[PDB]
Amino acid sequence: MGCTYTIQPGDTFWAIAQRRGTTVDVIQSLNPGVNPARLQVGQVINVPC
Repeated sequence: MGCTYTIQPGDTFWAIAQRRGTTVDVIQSLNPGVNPARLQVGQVINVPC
C-alpha cells in the first residue's frame, strides 16, 4: 500500500524528498538502484505515501 513518484527535469533526490516529507536516507533506502551522484531524466521511483 505504498506510492510512486515521477522524477522530471529539475527534481532531485533530496529535493523530491523535501515536499514528499521524506529524507535522502529513505529515498536511497527504497530506490537504491539510482544514486544521487547521477540521476536520469523522467525516472519513476517509489516514495512514502
